[PDB]
Amino acid sequence: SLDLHGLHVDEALEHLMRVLEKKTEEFKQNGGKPYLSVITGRGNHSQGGVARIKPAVIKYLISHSFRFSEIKPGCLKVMLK
Amino acid sequence: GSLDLHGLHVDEALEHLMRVLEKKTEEFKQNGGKPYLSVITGRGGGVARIKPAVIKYLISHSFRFSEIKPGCLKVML
Amino acid sequence: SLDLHGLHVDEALEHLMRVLEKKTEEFKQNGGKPYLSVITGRGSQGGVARIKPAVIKYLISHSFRFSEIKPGCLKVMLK
Amino acid sequence: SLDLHGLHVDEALEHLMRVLEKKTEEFKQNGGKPYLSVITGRRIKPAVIKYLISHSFRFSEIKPGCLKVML
Repeated sequence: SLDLHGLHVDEALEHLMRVLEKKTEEFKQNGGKPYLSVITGRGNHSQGGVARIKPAVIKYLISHSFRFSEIKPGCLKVMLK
Repeated sequence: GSLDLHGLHVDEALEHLMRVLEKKTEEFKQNGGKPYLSVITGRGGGVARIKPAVIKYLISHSFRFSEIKPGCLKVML
Repeated sequence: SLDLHGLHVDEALEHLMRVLEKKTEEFKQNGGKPYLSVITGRGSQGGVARIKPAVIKYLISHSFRFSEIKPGCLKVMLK
Repeated sequence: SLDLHGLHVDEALEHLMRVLEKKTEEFKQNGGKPYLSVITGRRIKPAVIKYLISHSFRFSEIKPGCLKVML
């Protein structure tokens, strides 16, 4: 799993983008997983208008047309492009 | 009174939805009032559609809601 | 709304490649549209029209999801 | 419509299962729209049809590549 919990939002998101791109290239040129599991934590709200990691990640995934589902609370399975 | 997301890009729509849910929740718990946020997703695009995006967001974050009339969601705070 | 009709195949695919690359990075980072609309053109018969098949072959070789919604017009899903 | 076109069979099938689960749950809980249209597209059609039949989903074809699935 890519563990993003507890990070500043902009650094969590940078890692997410970087890693989704790496994993997608690995998926296409090699074998392996068609998904990436991501640990976000369970926090649901922004705080002072600033996304907690879960909303930041999920907003990003929805906005960028990613299919995803929950493996267990705080952990998502994200389908690669 | 009503958050109107109809016509926004999905990213901005979810950004407003998040911020307003936080704000309306903080308010409802400190001083009460209406127990819900009315969200207008549309008035009638595939992955560009606001309503499915907003639904996915709500369910992913354990928000309860009802869709009373089409394109209008009542989100429990 | 990339319009490739009537172009030489090499030029059409050059535009396709450049525009896809640009729009996808734009999408990867920014708040724009989720897909690109590509007009391949018309092509009563005289012979062979190469643009649409070339474009389709390019899209498939790079594992793009697409469909032909409006006639002569492919809706290509970005990233 | 739920758009499965262009997806690998395994991924298409999983997405269909998860989406139908949520749509059937929604109909069971709330009534309303009693179907989901599914675009199988253009390998994936037979697997979709096999799954629908195996799970007792009534369905009919709107047009080639597009199914009306009863919830």
